[PDB]
Amino acid sequence: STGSATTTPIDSLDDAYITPVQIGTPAQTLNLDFDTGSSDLWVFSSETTASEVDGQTIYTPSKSTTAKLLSGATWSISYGDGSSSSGDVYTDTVSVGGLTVTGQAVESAKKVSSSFTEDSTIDGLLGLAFSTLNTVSPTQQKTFFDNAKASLDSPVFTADLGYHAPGTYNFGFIDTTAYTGSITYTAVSTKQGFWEWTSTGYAVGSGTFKSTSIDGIADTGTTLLYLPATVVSAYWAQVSGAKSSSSVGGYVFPCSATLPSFTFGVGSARIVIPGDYIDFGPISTGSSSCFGGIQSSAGIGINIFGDVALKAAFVVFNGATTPTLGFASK
Repeated sequence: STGSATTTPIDSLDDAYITPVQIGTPAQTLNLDFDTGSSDLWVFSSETTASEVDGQTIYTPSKSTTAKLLSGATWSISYGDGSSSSGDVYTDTVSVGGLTVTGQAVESAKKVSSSFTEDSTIDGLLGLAFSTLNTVSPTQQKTFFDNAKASLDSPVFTADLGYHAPGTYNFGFIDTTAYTGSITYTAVSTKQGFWEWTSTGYAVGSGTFKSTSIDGIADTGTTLLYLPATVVSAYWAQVSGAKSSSSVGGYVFPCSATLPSFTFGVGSARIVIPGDYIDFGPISTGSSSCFGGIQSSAGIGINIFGDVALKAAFVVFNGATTPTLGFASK
């Protein structure tokens, strides 16, 4: 089997991406944030604290003839960006772009933090990291991909995020028309439950490539690119007026700037992030100071190849016995 779903930026700056997901019988379609950095599929629901729902589409398991309460099971997750949610668990039928899993753990939110409530466009998350990170207790649950893998033509999914445009998540096959050149595959460590790999270095604009190992995770659920402070300082040094603002919480730059590109290495290959991909617009409405899309990972504890990086590539998440990652230009 295979699946193919369109993923769409939630706003004009690609602050995140939503992908429609069919849950239950009859189908309830929710727009979820596909997150290769976590491993819980959770949704706003009829169980969510009413004041914490503001515009989201909710899952109502009582209206699904295939929904079953997973007895005793609860979940609670906290994300690196400080957001959180928690609740109980159903199993139900979940389909993504034609690909159907029965008995998928659908984690129903009873509580969500304010950033979720305030995001009317995201109805939940669909985790695509390794199931070892799943928070369901006392019985850990499998991700959608883990459940689907055996049935897929090939045990893979691919992320093709667009810049200021829709893209695609494919399950079970590699669309050889969606990229240019070849896919370069690189080793993955699953020891932290992430799609963790080692970039072979970087370049700023038209500068020389710096060969240096950068360990990090491929994370569709993080918006920006988080790299070591040395790397990030080298990038923003090339933008006149750019500075790190502790009050804003990262590198800011004059909105009048033309940003240089940023290249990262995958083995001997090179993915080029265009400078425009690194502009996340004014820090506040009307400001001429713009927020940068490349930020320091210092104090996160891990480097994160988020959407800023991934959207410059066609990314293969190869879930074979020994997982790997593939990157192609597109």
